[PDB]
Amino acid sequence: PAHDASKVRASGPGLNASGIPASLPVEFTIDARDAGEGLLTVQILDPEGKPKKANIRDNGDGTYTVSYLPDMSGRYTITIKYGGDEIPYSPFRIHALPTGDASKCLVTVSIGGHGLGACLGPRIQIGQETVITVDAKAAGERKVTCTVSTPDGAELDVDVVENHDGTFDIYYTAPEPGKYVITIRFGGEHIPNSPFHVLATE
Amino acid sequence: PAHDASKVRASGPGLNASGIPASLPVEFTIDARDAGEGLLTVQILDPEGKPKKANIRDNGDGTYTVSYLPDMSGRYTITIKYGGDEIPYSPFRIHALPTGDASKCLVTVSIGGHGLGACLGPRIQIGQETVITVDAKAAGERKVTCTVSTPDGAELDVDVVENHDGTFDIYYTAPEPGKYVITIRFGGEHIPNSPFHVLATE
Repeated sequence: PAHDASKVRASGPGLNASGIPASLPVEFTIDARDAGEGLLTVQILDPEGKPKKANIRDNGDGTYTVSYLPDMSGRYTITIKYGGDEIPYSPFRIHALPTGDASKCLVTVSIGGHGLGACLGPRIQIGQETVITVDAKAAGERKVTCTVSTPDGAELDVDVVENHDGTFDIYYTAPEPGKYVITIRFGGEHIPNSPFHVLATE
Repeated sequence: PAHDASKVRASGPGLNASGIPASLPVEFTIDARDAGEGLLTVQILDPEGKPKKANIRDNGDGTYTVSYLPDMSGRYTITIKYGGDEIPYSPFRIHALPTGDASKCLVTVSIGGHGLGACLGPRIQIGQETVITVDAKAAGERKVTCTVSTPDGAELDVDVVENHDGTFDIYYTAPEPGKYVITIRFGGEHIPNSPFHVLATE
């Protein structure tokens, strides 16, 4: 069977034209029920112009659930193709909006049970876990995100434990030697002392 | 049973009022052979008014060898008494002069086998050694020194190990609870983020 990308429809929170909350995971739906047979592709550039992971779930019914994490405030450009052809209204230009005051976050770092206060590196040890606790109690209802730029150039969404008392815990261990950037945002915006530049060594 | 402090003679590199290099230990000699019987005392005030230890070796022949460490830039005041009476030209005012660039020194902290980067404090555990390594390779020809202000009210010279590759290791264990100030200088001047304020707890 053929495909007809002009019949593909997009909807849902992750494409909201009025903007989306930065720091919150979001979903949107792609409906290709009238579009024939083809692969759905989704490519996202983040506000710093870098690629961002788009998770595509095929619902087995002609529809797809697409999820991404807008960690940083700004414009996300989402290019969507079906069967190799760009769908109507792609590329989508989605504005992740900040709320709250990231600058009210307080950060404490711990290594091996030793508290460092708001301080990390410059040098850290491969294989040694760092624990970064962010106190967002005063900052607003949004979340803390942690994005790590590794020496090979990848970008990692580090899991952030939400304790539900306005605090967040970040556990990260550097596995390879070289330079890392640990970017910690609240509601889309850097918290104080973010980003942490560090060098991981034996 | 008497003494005459006016007959005591003093001389030597640690009394060089033209100037001495900060960060380097120095000695001087006291000749009390013509001064009768009495106890020799030497008080040293650093340029901020804090007492510094003067080590007095009684040579058993009416002479004494005295040493001290001028860790900080500025004028030291050296009060010398024999039999409780001040000797001539006391107090001696000895200017320790800075050299080099302490801003080029780099700090690494280690506690309990864990490297903590440049991060010292806010809290440390009583009886747990801290190792502070200062990389002074780019700072010039002088030495790193360390003084600790103890909750005692006392002001201690902490011995610094010179590795002769441009780095220096400071080992320090807080013996008692309370607030400590750890001052680290190079060639008389604070390295970056000195002084370090830490609280020792159980």
